[PDB]
Amino acid sequence: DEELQTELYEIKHQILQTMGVLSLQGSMLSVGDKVFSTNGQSVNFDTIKEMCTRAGGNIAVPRTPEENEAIASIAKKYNNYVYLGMIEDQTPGDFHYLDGASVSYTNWYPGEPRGQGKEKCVEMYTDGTWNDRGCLQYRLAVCEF
Amino acid sequence: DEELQTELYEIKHQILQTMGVLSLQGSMLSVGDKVFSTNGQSVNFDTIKEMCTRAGGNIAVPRTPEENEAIASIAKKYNNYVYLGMIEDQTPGDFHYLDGASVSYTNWYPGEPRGQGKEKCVEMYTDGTWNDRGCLQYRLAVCEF
Amino acid sequence: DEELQTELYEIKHQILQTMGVLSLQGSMLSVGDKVFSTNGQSVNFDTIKEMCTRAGGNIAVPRTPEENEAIASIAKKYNNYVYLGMIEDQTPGDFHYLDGASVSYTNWYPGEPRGQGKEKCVEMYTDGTWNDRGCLQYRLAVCEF
Ligand SMILES: OC[C@H]1O[C@H](O)[C@@H](O)[C@@H](O)[C@@H]1O
Ligand SMILES: OC[C@H]1O[C@H](O)[C@@H](O)[C@@H](O)[C@@H]1O
Ligand SMILES: OC[C@H]1O[C@H](O)[C@@H](O)[C@@H](O)[C@@H]1O
Ligand SMILES: [Ca+2]
Ligand SMILES: [Ca+2]
Ligand SMILES: [Ca+2]
Ligand code: NA
Ligand code: NA
Ligand code: NA
Repeated sequence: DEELQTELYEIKHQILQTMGVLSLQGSMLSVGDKVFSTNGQSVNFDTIKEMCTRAGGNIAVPRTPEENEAIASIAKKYNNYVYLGMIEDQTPGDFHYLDGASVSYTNWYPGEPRGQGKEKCVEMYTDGTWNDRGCLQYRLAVCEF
Repeated sequence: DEELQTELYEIKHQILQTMGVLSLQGSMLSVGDKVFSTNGQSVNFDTIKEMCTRAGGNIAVPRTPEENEAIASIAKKYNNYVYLGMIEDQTPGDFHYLDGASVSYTNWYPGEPRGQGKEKCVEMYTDGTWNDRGCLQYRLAVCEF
Repeated sequence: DEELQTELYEIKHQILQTMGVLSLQGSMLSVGDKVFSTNGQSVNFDTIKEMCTRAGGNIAVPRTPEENEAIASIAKKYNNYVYLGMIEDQTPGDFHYLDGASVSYTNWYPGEPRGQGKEKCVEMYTDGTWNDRGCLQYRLAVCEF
């Protein structure tokens, strides 16, 4: 319908406005079709997953250098490491996304991972590099939508 | 159209993202299809209605236990009673929503209401129970959209 | 489709909810189909344009008295002048929007503009009136979407 087109125009405009306000005020970061945001809290891995899922999203995980840089900027902004959305396989050294798929893009800090299976989780340093670590530390909660 | 379907997908995704960010940061609470939010201000009944209507919403009113609990959490978060969207009928003891319909769900604190017609408004204690009270007190402004 | 209509209803409702929350909390101001918002930062003209464009919007510019009043309220809220989206033509005294079109609506403070071509930018005083000024001062960044 000619009216359907105009209705969609207004809808898209309003979305742009709301997303623009959130972006301008630093409430969220947009990279491609992914949106990253934090509540500023520092809690453990399980708690982060819960906070994100409750908000309708998921604990963040970078799959491209650009996405990695975005999360890194948030970690730097709050000066704290960030737990990423991935866990170690049965075979130490190998990690998978929470959906089970094997991790593709990686940005390990030189020498990592080397937890020998004792560090199932992955944290991001403020410079963007990763380190396998235990899952009970308090880390900045960053979600992706 | 095949293009209409994809366009709608993106629109729905963006809405999820914006709602997710607002939710994650505690800017609003979602219960079913209703959204509750506050500006943190404590003013009287008439002022609250104005603030909500100006924002495109209405002074909040719970119609289910779950909705009641949501508003109660906000009242507890700011440690202040909340005026609800309802007023006393001509017949003391009977209350109606601002649209005129008789109140169905209620959660009166034991013994309430007992203002004998001198307390036309309804405030929510931080534990979620209600009390009929005058409309000139300063209460947390909670709106529903 | 009957389903397309219902899907659109929900979409429009959600947008109203998100816009309502942003409005209630003072994150943005809505005037007609235009949305104004600020990140609270005070920087020069070029920096403001960049901040706005990066957020998906543009440095604000009022085209009606109502739009002017909205921006003025933000300037007053933060107690700081606001750079507007317009620059002086080659012919001193004449200004155009950043798209090149000649400025229509104006609200110059009595006597302005009188920079004689040395003040290419336009700033808004907290009372809403304008003054042509250099573009290197630090002014409140207000964007429109
Ligand atoms: O605290 C654990 C942490 O300590 C150091 O940073 C390194 O040995 C890391 O590989 C290890 O994960
Ligand atoms: O301040 C008025 C308020 O006082 C007490 O809380 C009770 O008597 C309530 O029923 C009444 O509404
Ligand atoms: O600082 C420059 C500024 O000074 C005064 O406010 C007036 O002369 C203005 O016209 C001029 O733009
Ligand atoms: Ca390690
Ligand atoms: Ca009472
Ligand atoms: Ca001047
Ligand atoms: Na390990
Ligand atoms: Na009463
Ligand atoms: Na000039």
